Amino acid sequence: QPEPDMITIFIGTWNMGNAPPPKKITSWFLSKGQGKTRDDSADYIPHDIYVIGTQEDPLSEKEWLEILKHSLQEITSVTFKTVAIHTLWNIRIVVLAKPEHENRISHICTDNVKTGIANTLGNKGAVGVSFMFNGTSLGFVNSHLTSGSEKKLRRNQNYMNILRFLALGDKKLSPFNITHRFTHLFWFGDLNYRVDLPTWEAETIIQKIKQQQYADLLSHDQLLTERREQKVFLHFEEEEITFAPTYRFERLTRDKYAYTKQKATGMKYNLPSWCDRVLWKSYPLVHVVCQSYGSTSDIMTSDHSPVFATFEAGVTSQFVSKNGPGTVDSQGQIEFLRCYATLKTKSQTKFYLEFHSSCLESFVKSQEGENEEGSEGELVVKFGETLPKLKPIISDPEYLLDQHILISIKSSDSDESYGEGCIALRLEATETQLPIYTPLTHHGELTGHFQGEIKLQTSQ
Ligand SMILES: Cc1cccc(C(=O)N(C)C)c1C
Repeated sequence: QPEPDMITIFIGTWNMGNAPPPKKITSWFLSKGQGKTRDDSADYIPHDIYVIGTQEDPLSEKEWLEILKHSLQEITSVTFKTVAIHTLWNIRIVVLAKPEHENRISHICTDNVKTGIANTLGNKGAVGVSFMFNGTSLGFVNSHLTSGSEKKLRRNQNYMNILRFLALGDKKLSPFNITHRFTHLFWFGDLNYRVDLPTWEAETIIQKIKQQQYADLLSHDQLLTERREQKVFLHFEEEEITFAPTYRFERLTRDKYAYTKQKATGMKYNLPSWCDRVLWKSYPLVHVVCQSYGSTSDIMTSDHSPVFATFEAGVTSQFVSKNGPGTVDSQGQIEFLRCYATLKTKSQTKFYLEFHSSCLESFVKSQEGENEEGSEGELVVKFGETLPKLKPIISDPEYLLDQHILISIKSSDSDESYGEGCIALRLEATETQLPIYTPLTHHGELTGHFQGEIKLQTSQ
């Protein structure tokens, strides 16, 4: 029974509006409704992994698990195994997998982050799950961010708190936040970004939605515009949106957007918006293809419609050779030529690098680089030919070309990371000097760049 090189992952996000679901929710898991929908010919084909994110979820974990498992059994005739479930207040994540994957999944982690302080601490934040699927690390974040059209900056701040403080994945990757710990990271939820148009334009917006003309609305979507301006979700992807805004509906129909200010809304307008979103970030040159992104039309208990997204995602096997794991394979090496970091910092400390990768027995610290001034004010940290030769555990190119090296540039004075990035070993050639590049981030904000050349020796 061969190990897979691809899996499909279903991501669902639904703000349930504190109401129990209707008796049938199978359209959600089948990616049917509006937007990029799944072909009918696939309906009986189970996804490998289903990850369900809810917000304003009134159900117990037991009640929701029973609905989800019975839903998937009805669709697929497969009884899914529960990988993980985690709830913060009314924010929940469930991970279900086909039983054949039970012995492929390990290192299951769960965590939550509460956002805000005093006033603003008490119902918003995030839950997450991570695990290994054979050789591939997967992370999943369900967040319910701050509501209200005039709070996009609060949402951005909530995002940064969540990616700093959510403790998922390999704790040995100590310089790295969740935006670097996973082969594939999926981040979804009621992100609560709105269509920023004047209140007086509400009926105009509704007209545009009825005509399925989303372009003049998406050009004012706060998540797209904040992402454009590098204020949030730097280096994440989102599929094109081709479904109607998923908020705010009258319950028990989808024929009506309820946007007018009410005591129940704190006298706020809720212009139709794409509150409910799925984004992802995968390591460079790993296969990931969005195969659906849309909203259901037939689930109407909430003032939000469910959103679905499905993905093909590349995975690797749990590789064993005669040598590693448990030793190095001297027919493998990773070398670095002409390397330098460019940093945005105004500070003057010495810097060194740390290389982290599951292809190494443990992380590697470099010597300090040589600081120079860039021609436009920048700090340039030169490593030249001084970086260590990295000794992978396995030399087979079928393993090594699928790996990645995480890089942190650290202050000698404080040992604090000033920037993190990731280099793919999926090279065009071995035993050949080739350019490498990553942006560097810290707390998910751009802090610099790392560039140079690599020379990879495999056993072939
Ligand atoms: C809407 C948005 C915002 C920020 C970055 C991107 C992106 O990945 N580009 C390659 C431009 C996009 C598509």
